[PDB]
Amino acid sequence: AKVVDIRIDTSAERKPISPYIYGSNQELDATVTAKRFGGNRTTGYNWENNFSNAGSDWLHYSDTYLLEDGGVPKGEWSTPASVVTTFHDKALSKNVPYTLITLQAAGYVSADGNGPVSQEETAPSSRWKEVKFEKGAPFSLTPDTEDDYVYMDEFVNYLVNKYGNASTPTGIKGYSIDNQPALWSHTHPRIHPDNVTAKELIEKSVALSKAVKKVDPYAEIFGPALYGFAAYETLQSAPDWGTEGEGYRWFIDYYLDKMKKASDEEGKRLLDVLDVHWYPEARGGGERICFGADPRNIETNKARLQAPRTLWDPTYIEDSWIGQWKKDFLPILPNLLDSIEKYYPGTKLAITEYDYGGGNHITGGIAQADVLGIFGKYGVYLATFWGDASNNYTEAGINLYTNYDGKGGKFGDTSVKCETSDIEVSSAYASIVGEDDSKLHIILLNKNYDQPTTFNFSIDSSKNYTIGNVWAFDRGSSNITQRTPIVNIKDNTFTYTVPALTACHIVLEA
Ligand SMILES: OC[C@H]1O[C@@H](O[C@H]2[C@H](O)[C@@H](O)[C@H](O[C@H]3[C@H](O)[C@@H](O)[C@H](O[C@H]4[C@H](O)[C@@H](O)[C@H](O[C@H]5[C@H](O)[C@@H](O)[C@H](O[C@H]6[C@H](O)[C@@H](O)[C@H](O[C@H]7[C@H](O)[C@@H](O)[C@H](O[C@H]8[C@H](O)[C@@H](O)[C@H](O)O[C@@H]8CO)O[C@@H]7CO)O[C@@H]6CO)O[C@@H]5CO)O[C@@H]4CO)O[C@@H]3CO)O[C@@H]2CO)[C@H](O)[C@@H](O)[C@@H]1O
Ligand SMILES: [Ca+2]
Ligand SMILES: [Cl-]
Ligand SMILES: [Zn+2]
Repeated sequence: AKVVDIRIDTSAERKPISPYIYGSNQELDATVTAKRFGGNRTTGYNWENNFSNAGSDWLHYSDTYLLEDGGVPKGEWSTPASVVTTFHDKALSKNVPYTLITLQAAGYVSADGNGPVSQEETAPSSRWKEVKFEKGAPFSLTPDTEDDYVYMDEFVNYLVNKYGNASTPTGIKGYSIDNQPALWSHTHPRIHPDNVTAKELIEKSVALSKAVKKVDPYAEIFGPALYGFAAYETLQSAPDWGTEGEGYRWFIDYYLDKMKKASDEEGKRLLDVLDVHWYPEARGGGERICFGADPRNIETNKARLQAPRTLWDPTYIEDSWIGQWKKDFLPILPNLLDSIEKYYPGTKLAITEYDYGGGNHITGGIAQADVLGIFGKYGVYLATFWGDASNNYTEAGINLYTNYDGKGGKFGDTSVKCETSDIEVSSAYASIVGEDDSKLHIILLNKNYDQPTTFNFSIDSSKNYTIGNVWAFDRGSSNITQRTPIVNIKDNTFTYTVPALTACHIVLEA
């Protein structure tokens, strides 16, 4: 019999949970609170004609994938930024509060959709148009597809026009400075063959932020969208990190420091959100927990259930080069947040890309649930998952927070102290709505693989809870079903045993 005590103090550690941590990049069979238009294809995207390059993902084709994959109407395929408007209309039509858009920064964008771009056609060539941030002239809601340029600030304008600015309801709140620059020369060699440098990146960002913050002072700028650890530390061995990184624990500090400095010189904040991508290197059972990992492998599934700990748990060492050789930077969330504090306070933090694998397995769903619990508890501002609708259990973890009863029910927005006696076998997050603890929401995850877990809840609230309804999903179905309610609460205390590998959302009320 595995017994664990859960302790909650509805009046301690009260912190708001950003509503934007529950987002996605792809369209999911779930309720998400933010949609991001980013990733490899977005780097060479041309708003004037909607053409883009698959880069190395696929023979360097310039084509209409984004119009196809986006579900755009062939009528609009020629309409400027149709791809992005279609993207935002769909978003708005689902009452999704936040739309992040990626702006082109690598330097060039598809001039056509004629297909393959020969190495000989490496930019600049007739296959591309040169991207420029500021137009230095009057914008036109009818861009000139014939010139040799594409203006980013004019791009925002076309948008801020159609939807109003970032302060308006229907407006687009965020803009990202491209996608994974440290990998530009790997993913888009036909656009930026040389390895981006620390100076170049900082320089282009500042340029782009200003260009944009003059078309919409209220818009939020995300950056740099680093693909993974290597870019966090040295911008993937940037050619000038040796000189630039002088006296910097890692590139993250450097970026935050220079963006800050630049912001002081400009007289206004240029960096709104530090944006990084996080794909667990956490290994188990021979393979990595994500990127095509086999759910038959019980050892990897078990490694996945513990992987989330790397985000906050200072006592957890995952099996990976990062756990093995990067302990000075783990847990990663505290370190990233810790860095924001030293070189640019007030700066938000977003994990615009992440996937813990097992998307169609119970553990994929518990990990996702646990990850979402961590983002809210540590102040993450926005998070958009990467993966499609086949990930039924991942979609399950998200709904546990955004729509657990199928009718719009959701986790509270104010996190409260909530401790577990055994973090290895379980996880628990608790919240209330605003400053009112009349209803205490609790996410309770039983990581015990094949044996049940009994939980002893002792809550310290101003209210007396007499009932506790339950919703949950498990190895039985990725569908969240209501369960028998808790009714024997004595002085805000009860015992609830939960089946193996189960994720539930409890809701207590007086
Ligand atoms: O096909 C359908 C349509 O597709 C369309 O295009 C799609 C794509 O299909 C879709 O995938 C894409 O979605 C993308 C998204 O757009 C991207 O944002 C991103 O994709 C990225 C990944 O994020 C990225 O990870 C991946 O490659 C990574 C890889 O994942 C990493 O694992 C790897 O990391 C390396 C690391 O660099 C290396 O250094 C490390 O080993 C070192 C370690 O770094 C070092 O520190 C350590 O040092 C120790 C040392 O070991 C020790 O001895 C000594 O004593 O101490 C020192 C420390 O002091 O040593 C170790 C070695 O021991 O190893 C790791 C790997 O294990 O890096 C690579 C990159 O290089 O790349 C992709 C992009 O290519 O996410 C999504 C994909 O997941 O969306 C597209 C559309 O937008 C087409 O357009 C259509 O046409 C198609 O139809
Ligand atoms: Ca043009
Ligand atoms: Cl990067
Ligand atoms: Zn699905």
